[PDB]
Amino acid sequence: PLSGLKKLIPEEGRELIGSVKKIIKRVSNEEKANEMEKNILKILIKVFFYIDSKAIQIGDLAKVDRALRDGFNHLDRAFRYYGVKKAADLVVILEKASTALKEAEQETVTLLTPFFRPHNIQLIRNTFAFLGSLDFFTKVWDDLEIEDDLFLLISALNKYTQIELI
Ligand SMILES: CCCCCCCCCCCCCCCC(=O)OC[C@H](COP(=O)(O)OCCN)OC(=O)CCCCCCCCCCCCCCC
Ligand code: NA
Repeated sequence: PLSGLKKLIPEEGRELIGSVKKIIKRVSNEEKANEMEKNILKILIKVFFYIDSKAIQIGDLAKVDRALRDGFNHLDRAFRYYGVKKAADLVVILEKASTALKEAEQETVTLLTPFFRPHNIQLIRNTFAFLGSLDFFTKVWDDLEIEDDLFLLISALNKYTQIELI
């Protein structure tokens, strides 16, 4: 099943992936949501094992971690204006988040390429490309019945920015 997949993930990872999956299921579709959750789960498990086997150091994720935190912060600044403006009016903050997430993608690919086979690399590009697209943020912020689900996601991203990775 899938219960053994999520157990090797910290609780903050389960919360974040759960809220993300809810969001994808709202704006996109169910198969896209389960696909993205399988992707993030596989990536995170393989990374955690690559660090536990000392194949890579914890500092090797410094740039990925920084870019992820910056994208999450930009998504918080944009979440401040949810329900008061449209996604086209908030294009600045959201494209800042998208650029940060693209940096996170490129550094993740840079780090994991000597280990993954090319299919898992393309899986990285697909996951980051979908979850970090400005069209994705545009669809989320324009949707009306998400404030409840988006609040859980932003709250999950906030407490990741509190766990300093060092
Ligand atoms: C768009 C983004 C897609 C990303 C998909 C690929 C997965 C990321 C791969 C790189 C790993 C990151 C660094 C790992 C360090 C680490 O994991 O440490 C941090 C904690 C601690 O864990 P610990 O104390 O047990 O171990 C520590 C021993 N070293 O773990 C986690 O909370 C993992 C959380 C993963 C982040 C979620 C990724 C998905 C984000 C989706 C939301 C963004 C879009 C929002 C749309 C509106
Ligand atoms: Na909602």
